[PDB]
Order: sequence, then C-alpha cells, then structure tokens
Amino acid sequence: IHHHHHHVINLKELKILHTSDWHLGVTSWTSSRPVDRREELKKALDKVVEEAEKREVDLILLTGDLLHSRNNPSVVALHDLLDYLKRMMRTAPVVVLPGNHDWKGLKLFGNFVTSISSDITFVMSFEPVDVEAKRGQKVRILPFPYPDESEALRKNEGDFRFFLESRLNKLYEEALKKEDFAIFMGHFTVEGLAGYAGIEQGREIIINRALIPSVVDYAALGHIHSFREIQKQPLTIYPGSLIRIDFGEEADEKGAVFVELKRGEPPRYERIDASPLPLKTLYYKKIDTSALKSIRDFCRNFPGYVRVVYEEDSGILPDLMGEIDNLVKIE
Amino acid sequence: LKELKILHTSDWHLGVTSWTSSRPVDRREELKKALDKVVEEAEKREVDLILLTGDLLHSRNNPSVVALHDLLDYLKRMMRTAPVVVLPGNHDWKGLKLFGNFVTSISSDITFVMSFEPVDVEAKRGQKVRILPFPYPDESEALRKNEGDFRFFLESRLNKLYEEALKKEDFAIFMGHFTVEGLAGYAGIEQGREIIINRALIPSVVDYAALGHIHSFREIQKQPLTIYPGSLIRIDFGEEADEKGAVFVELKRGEPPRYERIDASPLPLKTLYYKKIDTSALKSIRDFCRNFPGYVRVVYEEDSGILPDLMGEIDNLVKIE
Ligand SMILES: N=C1NC(=O)/C(=C\c2ccc(N)cc2)S1
Ligand SMILES: N=C1NC(=O)/C(=C\c2ccc(N)cc2)S1
Ligand SMILES: [Mn+2]
Ligand SMILES: [Mn+2]
Ligand SMILES: [Mn+2]
Ligand SMILES: [Mn+2]
Repeated sequence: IHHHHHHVINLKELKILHTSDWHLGVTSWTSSRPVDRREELKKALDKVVEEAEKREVDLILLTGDLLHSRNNPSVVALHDLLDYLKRMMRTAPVVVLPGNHDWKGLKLFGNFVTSISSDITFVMSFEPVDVEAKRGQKVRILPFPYPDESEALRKNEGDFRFFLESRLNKLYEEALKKEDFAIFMGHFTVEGLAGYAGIEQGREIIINRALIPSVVDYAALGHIHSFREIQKQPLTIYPGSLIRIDFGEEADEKGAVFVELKRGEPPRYERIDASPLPLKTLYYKKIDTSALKSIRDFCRNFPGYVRVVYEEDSGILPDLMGEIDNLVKIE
Repeated sequence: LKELKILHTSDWHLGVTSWTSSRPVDRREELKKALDKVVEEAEKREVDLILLTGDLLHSRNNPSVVALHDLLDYLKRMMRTAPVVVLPGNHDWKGLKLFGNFVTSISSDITFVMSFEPVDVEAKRGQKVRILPFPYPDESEALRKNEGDFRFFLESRLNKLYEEALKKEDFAIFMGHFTVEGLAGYAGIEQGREIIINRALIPSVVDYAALGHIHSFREIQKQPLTIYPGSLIRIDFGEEADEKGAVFVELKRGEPPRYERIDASPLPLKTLYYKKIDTSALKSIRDFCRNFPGYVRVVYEEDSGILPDLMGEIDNLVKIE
C-alpha cells in the first residue's frame, strides 16, 4: 500500500507521542564501576516505538537531550540516534527540538534533512514552523530552543530575562495565527521545580510556567529527567528520561507520554512507562558485620543497580564489587 | 525506458583557498557561479540522473561549516532537478557514512554509495540503473605494505562488480574514485600514493564509467565510455590550459553513447615567464595584470636582486616562482 500521509476531511483530532532526554551513548558511574546503559536504553526505546505504532499516533515530538555527549558523541550513539529517528518516521512524522547543542554540525544536518523530508522537521530557532501530521492535520509548532551565542553574552540578567519574555510573546502572537492545532516545544527549566530538578550544571534557562503561551493545545518540554505535569492549561509536560541515569532518579517514574487532542474537548494524556531497571541506595553508618549481611541480602535478587552510602571507614572493606556484580558505587 | 540523460560533475573542492603560502584567495564566489551555471544547464537539458564523483569537499578531514553548508545547498539544488547519486571520495570523518546512509534511506531523490556494494536506483523517468561503485577503500594502508595482495584485493572487487554488472535491468553505470594507470600530467593528487587502476580492468559491460579525483577532463576510453569530467574551477596553474565544466551524457539503448561538454567558464589563469625581472619586466607585468580578469603567476630564472612588493601592489598576482 501507500506510505504517505492520509487526508481526512474535517478531522479535529490529534494523537501525539512525546518523549525526551534519551541520553544515547551514556556510561554511568565511570569513577566507581562503568556501566554501559546502551542495552537497557535500547529496550526502553523499543517499547516506546512499539506503543507509538500500536496507538497509531499522528505526530511524534522529540525534545531534550537525545544524546548524552554535548560535543563529542560516539559513532555508536549517533548510529543509534539516526536508527531510532528512522524507526519513528515510519510510524508518524517527527518533530525534533534539539537541546544544548555545541557542535555546529547538527544545525546543517537538521536543516538539510528537514528540507528533503516530509516526515521529519528540526526546529532549531525561535521561528514557528507549520507541519503536517499523519492524517493530514495542520500543526503549528512554537519552538523555544536553548539560546545560542546570546547566552554566552547574556549579561546582564535583566535584559536577558526581557529577551526571553519577548521571544515568548512573539511565540504567543504567532500561535494565534494557528490553522488547527498549535504545539509549544521548549528546552529549559521551569521556575520553581522541586526534585531532580537538581543537575545541571551547566548554564540553565529558567522560565516561569505562566509565560508559556496559554493559547497552545499542548506544551511539550524537555531537559529534566523526571516526569512532571507542570500544568493543565495549557497542558505542559516533561516526559522525563527513559532510564534512571543516576541515583537521584531512584524514585522517578521513567517513560514517554501519549497525548490526545480534540478541538472541542479538553486534552487527555496517558503515561507510557518504559519500565527501566530500578536503582537503590543503601545507607549505613559503618560497614560492619550487620551491614554486610544487609547489603549482600538485598543485592542478591535485586534486578537493578545498587549504591552503598556510608560515613566512616572501620577496617579493610571486603571485595564487595567482586562478589556483587549488582553493586556499582560505594562512594 | 530506453533512453537516459545524465549530468556528470565532479571534484568541486568546496571550501578551497588557493595559494595559501603566497596570497590566499577564497575561491568560493567563483566556484558558486560555476556551480550555478552547471545547475542551470541541467535544468535546461532536463536530465534524468545526476552523478557526483570526486572530491566535492576540498578539506579531507576538517571541512568548514561554510563549505558543508554550500555542499548541502547544492546537493539540494541538484535534487530538485533530478535524482542524485553520490560516490564520496577519500572520506576521513566517520560521521559521513552514517549521514549518507540516513539521507539515502529517508529520500528517494538521493543515494550515497559508501561501499563496493552495488545499488539499484531509479532515474527521473523510471529508468532502472545499476550502480557499480568503486570508492577509495578504507584501511587501504593496512594491506598497502604488501603491494602484492593489495592489487589482488582491488582486482577481486572489480571482478565482483563485473559479475554483478551482468545481472542488470535497463542501464548499468560504473562509478570510481581512483587514478587510471598511465595518466601523465595532473597527476596532482596526492601525491603521495593513490590507488592506481588499469583502465582495461574497468567492467567493459557497463554503459558508462563515471570517474572522479582528476582535476582535468579526460575521455579515458570509448567502450565502455569512461570520463573524468574534471573540476569546475582552475584550482592551480597546472590547470591553466584546461577548459572547466561538467559532462552531459545521453544514453540510448541500442545506439552508441554520446556526450557533450558543459563549459562552466570559471576565471582564467595566466603564467608569465621572464628570464629576469628588470624595469621592463615590471611594466609589462603590471600592465597585463591590470587588464587581466583572472589570476596571474610569474616565474623567472635569474636572481633579479630586489624587486618591488608586487604581491603587495598587484592584487591580481598570486604567486611568484
Ligand atoms: N537531536 C538532538 N538534540 C539534542 O539535544 C542532542 C544532544 C545533546 C547532547 C548533549 C547535551 N548536553 C545536550 C543535547 S541531539
Ligand atoms: N559528498 C562528498 N563526497 C566527497 O567525496 C566529499 C568530500 C571529500 C573530501 C576530501 C577528500 N579527500 C575526499 C572527499 S563530500
Ligand atoms: Mn538539557
Ligand atoms: Mn537532560
Ligand atoms: Mn580524492
Ligand atoms: Mn581532486
């Protein structure tokens, strides 16, 4: 059959897959016990792709840091990225808002790929773009990337805040010129976060959630690893990362977000859980005989990675990382 | 179909700055005009297929953003006119292979042949074309120390291409990035030690052999028709006498192939020769350069003591030997 977009008359519905912060290419705990997260990460990504196809989404939104390396991504990481970008494009048109990009190679690539394809669009400026979704829906994207060049010469703080607000105001005005659906995409830290939300840094863009153009149908955000429903009007969501990158993301819930829009009804969304490996931190004053019993017992059938935190040395520690392949950090 | 119109251009060398050690000249503006003229002629003649060989980028390992932008820009312009097939030259940056594969898979208007693996493509009017690619082999220095089996390796690849060229529908096109043996006279790369291939070892069954890496136009042979289209600008004074441009190949099933040379009309180069630089020499040099719309080289034999800062007063003069 055909492989192009459908064109349904008077269609006022839009199914959206939104995921972010893949951190392709990451290796965790390099200073204690390096663990390549690739296999786990690819599993999570596969599950997201499968849910996208199953739910037959109309549009796929990618925000946040899809790569882990800010300047020097490995070939494997790049290959994995382009591979999954391609897998998603087969499902539905993809819109990519890159995060903190350092190397200039991305901008040329993004522009060229956008110019030759109708199933992927890279938004790398504050300029709104109109895109066509899987079933012919017209969608206006209001992009808000990490400011470049001006962010280096951002001083003073006062004028930088006014620059940001001005960009948001312009985005608001252009959102009023929407044909059908309008979606905001941003890569920054919402003011007043409380969790993780911790790291950073980095040089971060802080933006009040009330400044996000209220007249958009959805506000797709990235940069933070934890899933957060920022607000409901307009619906604003950080999907979070797909794996637990470090132990500050122990209590986090990881995955993507499925969003459905109807022009008469309020927006609804379901979480798509990636079910990544769990993390656990064990706390002790000293690693005594009781603590050894506790540590060995817990790690025994624990399916994820474990960190042990203690206060004081009290003799030669047994080779715990030797007998426990699960243990990745004793500080 | 049973016909096939081809635009074959090569060796753009985007990003090149000529005569760096002497008087550096950014060839971008000139090169773009030449590129613009080639694109216009591909639109006029309404070609079915565009073949790109040779070194489209001048820098081997570290191309500038401006050069990359210009490359992608012109690839895009080519794609609007006809499906594009790119055989990369001596690639060095591993990102190129992934980029090329990705772009090839997401677009039916461009194909990057990164390996020796044959690829079937469709021209502007449905013409099924089998591409037999022969790129600069990576790890070429790994088996180069032997020389013996290195030749045997290259021959094996050519044999496979020959065998694979046999099972083809409609048209079959060879694309290679190497130096044909016996080529005397530019001969300007590396050099260095490139890959040397005997022209008779080019699969005789193909309908056309698109070659790159050579700056000067060369009709290597007629059966099969083998052509280096050459560069679009005169890179250095060795190419002073060259006519620069691309090649319009018109293939017809049954009838013998034909081709026309598409002049790009880049800036002229001139070398002035003197026995020595005397007061009479300076006058003629200044007068010629003032009226010459291109770049000038001056070579002289005898030491003429001290001569005025010609390259400081003559913007046209780019090299003195
Ligand atoms: N399409 C992409 N978007 C990004 O943000 C990417 C990578 C990236 C890598 C490291 C960072 N610190 C931020 C972003 S790749
Ligand atoms: N599309 C392209 N094909 C090439 O061969 C390109 C560049 C290139 C640069 C330096 C070389 N030594 C060989 C090829 S770019
Ligand atoms: Mn970020
Ligand atoms: Mn992040
Ligand atoms: Mn070359
Ligand atoms: Mn060359």
